[PDB]
Amino acid sequence: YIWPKGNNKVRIRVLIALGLLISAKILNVQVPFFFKQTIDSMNIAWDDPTVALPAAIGLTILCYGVARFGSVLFGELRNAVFAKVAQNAIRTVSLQTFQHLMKLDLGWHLSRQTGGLTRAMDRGTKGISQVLTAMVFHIIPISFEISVVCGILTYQFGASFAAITFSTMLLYSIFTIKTTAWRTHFRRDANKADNKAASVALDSLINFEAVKYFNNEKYLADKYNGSLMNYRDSQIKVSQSLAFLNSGQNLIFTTALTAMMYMGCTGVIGGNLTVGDLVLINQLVFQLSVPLNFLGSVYRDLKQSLIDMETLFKLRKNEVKIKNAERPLMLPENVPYDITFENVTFGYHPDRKILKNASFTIPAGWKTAIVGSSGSGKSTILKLVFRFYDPESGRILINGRDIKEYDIDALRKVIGVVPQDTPLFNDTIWENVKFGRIDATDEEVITVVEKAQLAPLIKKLPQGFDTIVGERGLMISGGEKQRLAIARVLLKNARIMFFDEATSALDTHTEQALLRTIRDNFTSGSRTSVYIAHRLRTIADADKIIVLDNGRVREEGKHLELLAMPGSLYRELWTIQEDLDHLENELKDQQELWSHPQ
Amino acid sequence: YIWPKGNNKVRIRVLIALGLLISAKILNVQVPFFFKQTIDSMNIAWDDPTVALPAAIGLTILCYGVARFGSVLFGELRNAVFAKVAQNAIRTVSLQTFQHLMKLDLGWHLSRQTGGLTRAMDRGTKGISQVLTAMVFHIIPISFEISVVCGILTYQFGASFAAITFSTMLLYSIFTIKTTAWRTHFRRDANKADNKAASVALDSLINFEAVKYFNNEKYLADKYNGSLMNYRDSQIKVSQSLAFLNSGQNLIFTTALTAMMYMGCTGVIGGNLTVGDLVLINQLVFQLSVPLNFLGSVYRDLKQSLIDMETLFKLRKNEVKIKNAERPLMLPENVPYDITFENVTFGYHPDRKILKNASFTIPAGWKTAIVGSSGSGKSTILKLVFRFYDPESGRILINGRDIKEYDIDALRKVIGVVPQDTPLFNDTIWENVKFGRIDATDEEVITVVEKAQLAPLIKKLPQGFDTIVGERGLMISGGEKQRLAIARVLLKNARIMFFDEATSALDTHTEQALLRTIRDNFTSGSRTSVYIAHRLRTIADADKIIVLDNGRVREEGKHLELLAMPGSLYRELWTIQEDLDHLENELKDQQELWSHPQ
Repeated sequence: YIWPKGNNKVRIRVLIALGLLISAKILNVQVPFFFKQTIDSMNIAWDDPTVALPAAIGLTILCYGVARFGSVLFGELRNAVFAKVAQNAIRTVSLQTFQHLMKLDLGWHLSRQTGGLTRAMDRGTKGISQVLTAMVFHIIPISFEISVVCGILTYQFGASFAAITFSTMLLYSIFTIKTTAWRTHFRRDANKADNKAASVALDSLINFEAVKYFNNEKYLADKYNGSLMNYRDSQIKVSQSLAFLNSGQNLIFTTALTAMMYMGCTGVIGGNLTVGDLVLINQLVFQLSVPLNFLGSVYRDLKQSLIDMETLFKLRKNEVKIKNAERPLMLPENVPYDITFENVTFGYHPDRKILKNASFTIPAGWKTAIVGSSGSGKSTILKLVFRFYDPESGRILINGRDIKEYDIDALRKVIGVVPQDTPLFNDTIWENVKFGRIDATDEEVITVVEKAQLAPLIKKLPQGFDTIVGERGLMISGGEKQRLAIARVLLKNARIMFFDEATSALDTHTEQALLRTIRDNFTSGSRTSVYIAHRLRTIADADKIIVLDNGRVREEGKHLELLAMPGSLYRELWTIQEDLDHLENELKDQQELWSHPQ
Repeated sequence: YIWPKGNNKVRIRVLIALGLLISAKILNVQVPFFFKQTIDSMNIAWDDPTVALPAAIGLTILCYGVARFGSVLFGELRNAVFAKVAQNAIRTVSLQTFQHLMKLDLGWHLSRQTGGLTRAMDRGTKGISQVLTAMVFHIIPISFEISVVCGILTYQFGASFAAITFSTMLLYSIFTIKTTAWRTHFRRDANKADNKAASVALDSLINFEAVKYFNNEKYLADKYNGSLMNYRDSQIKVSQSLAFLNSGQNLIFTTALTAMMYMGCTGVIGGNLTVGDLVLINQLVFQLSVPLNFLGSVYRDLKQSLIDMETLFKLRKNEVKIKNAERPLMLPENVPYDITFENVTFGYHPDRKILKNASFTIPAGWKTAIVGSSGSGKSTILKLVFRFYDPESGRILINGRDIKEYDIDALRKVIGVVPQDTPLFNDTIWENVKFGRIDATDEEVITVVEKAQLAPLIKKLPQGFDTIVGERGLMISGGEKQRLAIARVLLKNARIMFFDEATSALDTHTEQALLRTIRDNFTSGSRTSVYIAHRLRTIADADKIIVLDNGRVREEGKHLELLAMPGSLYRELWTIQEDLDHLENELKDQQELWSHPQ
């Protein structure tokens, strides 16, 4: 909570805002004095009606002006000065939450709904410019002015007046709040009908044929009219409820101001009060109603913004599960890397073990394929090598060392990944290809697009390298996506390379073309390649194939050797998989015959 | 142009509001007088300081209160009274918009983005409560009070003052408006970056793995910060630029009131003005400052809300392309209907013909099947018979009469459709089944749910018949949906019946089970059934099969007769379709093998 103060005392400015806050209200309570004095200083002789105005009193009316203006200006300056404090505290919190969100472990990110975080770390900031704006633009200034106005009234007119001014505020408070909290249970019913009516309109626009296919039209028309009427009947109980707040509020003040003018006019009989003391006590108390209007819709907002600010704080509460230990290693500089699994048992969720006591090696410089049908758990190899997770039993070594003892950032730096479905950031294509290595020369980004065979996309594309792709942009093919991924990892130039089902591009012709550019760019050049696939035909040129079944290692060999091995599972998969490809292609040919006229 | 007056004595409320408006500004301009009188009628002898207060002025201060409060009250009463007129004007436009949109033609609905119509008739309604709230709650009342104050000033103080009041307003307007247009290009740059930072935060959360698989994180953290700093720096240049409006606005009034205190005090030298006329010319002029803060944030709304209201009105401008003619027919009473196509040529987009000079007969009481491979134009038969579109050439008759000559609603009322994809309204199932015929007894809906074999869905559903189905509810299967559709058309009980690809239920077992329920409910019962199908196997019991190819009628006969006819297209299609069914079920068995471990 709070803690805008610690070090970096450039936020001394908070005093200046606080100071400017005082020196704007002081200037306010002083405005009616200049009105009183300017009125009494004109209640005199004037027997010469051609006399000029005493500059001694032309001054008092210049002072009135420059104190009225002084009050607003020193207040508006309080705001913009403190705005530098508010917007800064958010920019600092919004970053620190962002950075910590990405220090969190992957399991966390997959448990948490992303929207509930996008709402949290957005409505969490807006809940801060509502607790400080409440405090500084409203609470303190109206709390001070009440002190000073009731103080001044006490000394210069007696507690007779003070007791009722302060009372007037307290009644205005516990009426405004208690009436406004009574009317939020009205807007919450009002837009409710708006929504009801909204869907009936939308259902009738989406299901336009369906309503046409049946009678209706009239049926849905006054189905609407109903929801439309229930909204009117609710929107009226807003405008009406507003009057009763707006009118009740004026009554509380208007009697306070009417009863005091009276009280004032009795002290004019008793010679205790001048006639300017009437303008004084009226115009003095009236200055307390203006900022009382705002601080009425709040209260609840304060309640809301109090927790939404708390939720946003909890985000940084969440601790980091995958940490590297004391004295972490970087290690080996200029060697090829090998990966090895020692009795690795792992799963997400303790009831379902996925990798069961698996042991194998991914030798250095080789293209090793890890295959298996469903449930094999080849599906989890990368996550473990990349230390997104840690294995329940057994351990995982790179070059004889458990990756746990490695600098979790150093480790991840030497692994490049071409994922099954590549993600597009909402940016330019160029900035997506560049996403692989930030410090890349402009040409590096060009070559790498050429090598990937990505050129024909930028040529087909009107707006070229600067085009916007992404969830909110121009969707490109799976082929062009996977192609971009090849580009990215080419820039990253990692030593260990994963192709995690890189070609489940749901069309045969594209996988075909894709595998070729993969074999051109990633051929045994002292990089250690791991291909995770389920279509065996696409990894048959692998130096080593490790077949998993139900989470355990069943066979290991080369393609021709594995097929020839009697009673192997590899040949069983190969056979099914093959029959499948024949079938689905026999099927596609026949869909064609029935695709066109004859 | 917005029509608050027409042929309904709801316009008395419009008079009352204007009146309540008048008598609210009148009650206001009297507020400074009763203050003046309480000032002058207390500037007297009082040589006796124990005297009671003269009731002749006890009335003068009561008049002050009950004229202050009366001013607000009659103003708040003006609001809630006119809200009834505003809220009625929306409810009327939303309904007529809705009704007319459904007189619109099917192609129209398919070119228009449906959300953008939902936005149109939303931002168009909200664009009325912003042009009506402007006029009645701000523009008119502040212009009347300007006049009355300028009238009063000239009458009781001379045009010297009036010349500065009206000018102060004229200055205040042509400042506020001209200043605010300079600063909206600041808040439009604030949320611009907020949106950029919005995507950077979201992208770093959707693609959390992608950013992890690469270097970055730091790169994406300050890619955020840039937009965060660009927002800070912008929201500050909003807060600053706001103080300058609030201050420039106070300057305009404070000099206006300070110079009037001068001008006021020189008329006190000349013995023309009392000391209470200082409060009068002050407080009366000042009371024009209160609502001027509001009439500033407007103006721009007026421009937006002017066109958003115009775009919404264009919706009723849109002409009805398929209209029924002068003196339309209803006709044939208690006969079965036959449909006949004569030289019908039709397409969407005139250059690309779908149905080409097709003529055939769908005889009455028979089951007629219209089959053909892709491009056949069987896809357009329903749409033409239902008069969603009109054919370019040729005509379509029901019982010898051109369907164009029928009352388009009488026509459609005798056709029931079981479509390929059934839609769900956001309501209960019961209300979705009842949607077929509205005035159906609750029991009819039961029999129809039973006959359709819908019972087991409602038993399986938690909340029974009252369960909420739909896009924002509980989704049901392709099977159950088509099952619902049969229920619907059963309640409608139309004399012509269409099954437009009813059974492309992407599973074998379901097409089968459905096809049975159809054959039990719909067997030649002097209802003429048209089956549009591509699985010929599912219409072999048809009385007539009409085979179309490339938009023209190629063969017509019964099943056995068509297969046996030499060189027929029917046998060809039958053959392709068999092999296809063989393939896709062979493919299903084989995919099963690769779904589970081995």
